[PDB]
Amino acid sequence: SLQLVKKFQKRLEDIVAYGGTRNESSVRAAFQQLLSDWAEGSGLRLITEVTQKAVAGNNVRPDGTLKDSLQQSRGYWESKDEADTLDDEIQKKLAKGYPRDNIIFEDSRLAVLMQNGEEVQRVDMGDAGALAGLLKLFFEFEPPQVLEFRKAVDHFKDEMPHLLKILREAADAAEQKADYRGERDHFVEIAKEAINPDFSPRDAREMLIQHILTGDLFTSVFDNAQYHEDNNIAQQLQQLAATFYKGPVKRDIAERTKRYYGAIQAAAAQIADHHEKQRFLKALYENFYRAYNPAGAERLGIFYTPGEIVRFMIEATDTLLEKHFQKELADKGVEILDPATGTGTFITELIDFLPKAKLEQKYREELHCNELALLPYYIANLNIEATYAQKMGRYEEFRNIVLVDTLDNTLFGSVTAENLERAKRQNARPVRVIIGNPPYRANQANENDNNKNREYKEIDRRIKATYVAASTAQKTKLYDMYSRFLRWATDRLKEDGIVAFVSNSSFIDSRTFDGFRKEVVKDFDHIYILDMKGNANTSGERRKREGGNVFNDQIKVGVAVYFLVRSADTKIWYHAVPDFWRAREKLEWLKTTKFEDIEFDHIRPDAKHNWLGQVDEENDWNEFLPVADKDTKQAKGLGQERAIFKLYSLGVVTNRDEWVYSRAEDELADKVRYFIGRYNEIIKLPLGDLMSRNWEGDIKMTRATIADAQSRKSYSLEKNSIVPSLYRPFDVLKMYFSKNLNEMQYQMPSIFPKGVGENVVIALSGSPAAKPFQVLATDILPSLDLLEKTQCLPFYRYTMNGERLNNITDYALKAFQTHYADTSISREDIFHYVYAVLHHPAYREKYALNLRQEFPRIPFYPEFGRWAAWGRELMALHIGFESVAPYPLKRTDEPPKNDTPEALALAKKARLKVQRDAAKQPTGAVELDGLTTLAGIPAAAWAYKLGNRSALEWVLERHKETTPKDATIREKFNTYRFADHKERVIDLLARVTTVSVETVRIVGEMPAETM
Amino acid sequence: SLQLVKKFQKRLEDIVAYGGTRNESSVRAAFQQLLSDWAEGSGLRLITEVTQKAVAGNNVRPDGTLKDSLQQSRGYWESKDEADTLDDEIQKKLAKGYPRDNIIFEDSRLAVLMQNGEEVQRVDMGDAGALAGLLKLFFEFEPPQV
Amino acid sequence: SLQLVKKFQKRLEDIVAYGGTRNESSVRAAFQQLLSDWAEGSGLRLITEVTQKAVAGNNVRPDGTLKDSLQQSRGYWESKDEADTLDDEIQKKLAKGYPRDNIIFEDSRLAVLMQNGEEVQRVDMGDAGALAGLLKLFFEFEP
DNA sequence: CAGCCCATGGACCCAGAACCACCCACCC
DNA sequence: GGTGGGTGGTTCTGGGTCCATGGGCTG
DNA sequence: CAGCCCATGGACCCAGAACCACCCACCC
DNA sequence: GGTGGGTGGTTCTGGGTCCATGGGCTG
Ligand SMILES: C[S@@+](CC[C@H](N)C(=O)[O-])C[C@H]1O[C@@H](n2cnc3c(N)ncnc32)[C@H](O)[C@@H]1O
Ligand SMILES: [Ca+2]
Ligand SMILES: [Ca+2]
Ligand SMILES: [Ca+2]
Repeated sequence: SLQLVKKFQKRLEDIVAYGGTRNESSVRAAFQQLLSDWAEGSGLRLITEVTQKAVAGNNVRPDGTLKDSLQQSRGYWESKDEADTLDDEIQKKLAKGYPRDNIIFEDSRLAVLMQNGEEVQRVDMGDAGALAGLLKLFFEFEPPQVLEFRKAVDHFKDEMPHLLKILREAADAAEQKADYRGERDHFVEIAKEAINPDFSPRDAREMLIQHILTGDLFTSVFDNAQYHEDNNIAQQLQQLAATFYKGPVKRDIAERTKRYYGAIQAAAAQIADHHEKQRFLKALYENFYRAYNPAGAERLGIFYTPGEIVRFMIEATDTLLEKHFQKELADKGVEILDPATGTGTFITELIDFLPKAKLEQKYREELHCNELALLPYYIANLNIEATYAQKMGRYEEFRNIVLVDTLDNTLFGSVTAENLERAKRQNARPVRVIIGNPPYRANQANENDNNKNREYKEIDRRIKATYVAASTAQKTKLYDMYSRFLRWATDRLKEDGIVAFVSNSSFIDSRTFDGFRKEVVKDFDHIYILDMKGNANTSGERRKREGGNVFNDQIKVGVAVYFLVRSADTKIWYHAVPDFWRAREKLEWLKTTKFEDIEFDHIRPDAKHNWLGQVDEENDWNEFLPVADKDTKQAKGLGQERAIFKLYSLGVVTNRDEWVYSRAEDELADKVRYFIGRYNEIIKLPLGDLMSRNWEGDIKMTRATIADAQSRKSYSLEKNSIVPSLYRPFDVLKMYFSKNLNEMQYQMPSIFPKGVGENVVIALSGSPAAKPFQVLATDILPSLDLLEKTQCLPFYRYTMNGERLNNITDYALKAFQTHYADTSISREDIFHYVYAVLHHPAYREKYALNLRQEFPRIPFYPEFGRWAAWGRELMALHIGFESVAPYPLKRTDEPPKNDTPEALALAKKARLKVQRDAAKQPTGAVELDGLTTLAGIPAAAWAYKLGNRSALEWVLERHKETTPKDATIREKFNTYRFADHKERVIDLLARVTTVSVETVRIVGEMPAETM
Repeated sequence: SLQLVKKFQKRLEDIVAYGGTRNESSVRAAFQQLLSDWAEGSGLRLITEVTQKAVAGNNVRPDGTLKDSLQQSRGYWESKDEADTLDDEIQKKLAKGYPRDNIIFEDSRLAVLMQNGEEVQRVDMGDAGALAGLLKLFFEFEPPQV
Repeated sequence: SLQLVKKFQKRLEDIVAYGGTRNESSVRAAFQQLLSDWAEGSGLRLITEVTQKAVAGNNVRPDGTLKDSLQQSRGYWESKDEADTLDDEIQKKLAKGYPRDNIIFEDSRLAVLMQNGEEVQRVDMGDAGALAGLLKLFFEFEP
């Protein structure tokens, strides 16, 4: 520190005042003591006159050397006399071979650092600032050896499958034994009451692999072999491993795994700081699952939390412990649990935070840990004990970690009687801080994956009685593992506690989490949210604002560090991180910032318990509802009718778009044919195969199929079911509209009967509108992904054995007619007028948050006929995008590069792409393929935007050569070539170009007056 | 004095644990520190290696030279590597032309204080209480005028 | 025969262990040796990266160029990285004007032989007896 | 109660692009 | 002698989807 | 036989001794 | 500005003892 620099300057004058000596033998003693006191802080020590060898060999003698604990030099020092010039003698000493890696050439007047033969800092001495800078840089230089431990970490991160194959082969060939087969069926039984109630023989094989793999690395890379001989869990498992890992077999496997473990153990031996070796502990923790069992990596959500977030989350809880309660982390009674410990970074950084006096009492019985998987548990325990050795002194077994399912520990942890009673003492403790990082998993990829987060009966029961109870959300996503951990944390916490978790930022603002907030403010006295954004399941302008991910761009969900204190009305404090920041900036503001120095802005919850997105009320929002909650649910009793349209619908959902959304008529029939057949094969498959999904995933089986499959309800093709369907904006596709395949129809056969019917619908968007609110009047069967949250308001709702019953309810007609004193306004008139107002830009501009949360209340604007006629031109030119006469574009062809058929075929590939300028501006040119370029698109045609993508861009993206995400369709049914849809794409573009310009014209005639 | 001597010990093991050498040049950093720190509070200062003259010679060079605020030498220290037998390194030293007015002859685990013409008491450096008593006298020795 | 074929595999396995790199730059050395030896043993050679010129006038560079005594070309070898669908990189190479007479488009896992313009054979390069078959055919394809 | 509607937000990854090193043909 | 061009490797950086699955309700 | 006599080669240290490295006090 | 003494590491290298302990006499 600069304090030490000042002390050295006081010793420099003392030597030339008491001794009055100007000899090198006496003017250097000051710097000797200075480096010595700085070094003892870093972890090295300065040893004088170490005779070293030079490049020539001549024994040289740098006056000092920064020796390590493995006696390796991290640097050197050559003090010369105050008088002699340094730059000349630097170049004369260096000639004899003096070191150049990290030498501080000093002369009791000027200190220079030549690092890598390179002068970096020539700080003239006698400095109250940059001299401290110099010594910091010197004592923090990276040894050439640490950058190789980094290189070897990455290689192992990529030759892990090859190494794991060896261990996999071993465990299969051990199943030939009757000692393995007998003991691996008793492991399963003891582990069908402790960690996994569905412990499979293949889960026991996974544990065996992890135990052995980490055993070889713990004894070499980390030198701690005694860990496995002491850890209760290891012993219960060697009982199962030394059944096959013995004598010859043991030697064979070990010598076959050497061409992978070798290098890591030849660079991990030349570094001697555990904090650097922790980078491999993390790497192994994650990579193993991604190279072996990604199914586990999903539900467990194995991930590492960057140190910056952890350290912030520790200092912030310490600076809140005296604020609302009255204590300090290093007090007595601050029992800090941490469910979900993973690599242990939440208790290793706590050890480093705690002072080196009370640490003993805290390490012994106040720091607690909880884990479910084996690899994380082992890594965490070893890490904590090694951090204790680096901080306090003599290794002392951490005896507070456990292997229990936290959400189920409410005979848990019975794998070892030790961990059982360890989790019993944990349960009995009065815990006060609950810090940690929960899994944010919620739902599986596709239902052919077969991976649901274990239903925690006890824990989800209180969620149902608390978070879910208040939330009236039609869909319920409050059963997320993050919210389950929150429930467990609030119930462990007795009184005066600080739950600090980092999780998905959906809790702050989601229709689903509207009631979570309501209940959470009752169980707490102060809430301190810190939105770190970084959401990536969004597109367009939104993905820009969110920016980089505070989890090293490894996840796509939003992240928010929240601290809910309970001093036992609340005060919701909030600080959104500046938008458009990248990840490395976000994780720097989280190291260089103190919690008490951020400026939180009091949020006062609204009636709907919405924290963000607070609707403004000064606006004239309340007008004429298009559909109301009770217009769709009216019991067909004319009277409660309270809006314009009555029964509205939603975009068709299928769940098997790989076997339902195609271009050609028979192309779909073929994908569906194989299905209608393989479902019928899965049907003849046993009742057990139907009950526990023991069949094949060649075809997309969603819940409906899995169920009519259990009832053995064979299917059969009805060619009538296939119907033209507008998949995306201006993209007419085909679709098997049947009850067999499509998961939810949403009263679509009541709006568009039997796929083919004649009602004209207006597609709208939903709420909250993630993508900008959009409007598409369509006459073709729609899709849920056509517009953002597609919700279709129809015009002539049909009935069963019935007919076009006008939809605009009669109440709406009367109100409109009487208001404009017309008594002649028709249903079409209203329809068209509504479309014009919806399209009106200033309408959705004034009502921004009003529209993204409830149904767009259409205002009664001064003239009716004017807007009715506006929305008439709009309607027609958007219901007939394939008749609108084209706009004259220009095809400028060219020849292929060479004459090889290979080049010609590669020049027929859909390189469909917009041609943006050096300033991201479309030039009005679309490169169709490598032989044709269409140009002349007007710039006003790029303006019309249905979502986050212009109408023209939609057509290109919906005709690009994409590879199906299914394998059975990437091999037998991928037949779409840009060659098939060549001139049809050009034809579509020409007509859509005209449509785009026309829309802008009509929408421009509309003013800025907003009723 | 007692806590200070109990830290000279720590930084002795540290020279060998970090460096890995027992050559005199490197193991002398611990005793240097101890002496200088003790002298600071008392008022004096150990200025290391101040070439001191001799009765018979061109010049000699002690490795420690307590020099007071008025540049006057009142005590010295000559280190020793473990290899040499300290006693015979003493006669070798006090023959070339080394001072005897006040000098600490220390090896690494045993130390004598030849003070003003005669040895006082020989103490081992492993014992904190012993080295304390002796260094006190190296620092509480004052000339006759005082 | 099969001995030299097995030797190639051994060499490649040492490259991905003593260096750890599975990049072709280092892996090719193994196949370079195998092709050069079977050749000398059947009256030929494997001169490496000899720039050929295409009909369109592109100076192409195959990784190999089995040439014979009067300095004429008889075959051409081209090895792609073990980290790409081979049947995709074959097209890219041929679309620069790559020779189609007798070319071994080979990735570390599969070896495809083209002659005139048709895939004559594709073998798992791991099976010793199978490669031994394909390699012999390439060295015996006479104009 | 049991099928049948109605939600609603979801722990990354991989193609280009820039660019770099090395050597070869080809202007110089 | 440079230099642009073939071959190959190494970092960045930009940028975004259909569909699972519990509640609420007819019936 | 016990208790005197007669052999007969022995699994290394080390004290200088150069000799150099650094560097301060003295001749240049 | 050299330039040797003077302290310290460093690595060669030349050179050389008293005395155990079985067997054969041996009284
Ligand atoms: C994000 S990781 C832990 C994070 C940790 N701070 C780190 O940096 O590695 C989530 C971990 O929670 C553990 N875990 C413990 N109890 C769990 C439970 N009941 N449900 C899910 N995961 C649990 C899993 O084994 C998994 O390794
Ligand atoms: Ca020096
Ligand atoms: Ca000395
Ligand atoms: Ca190649």
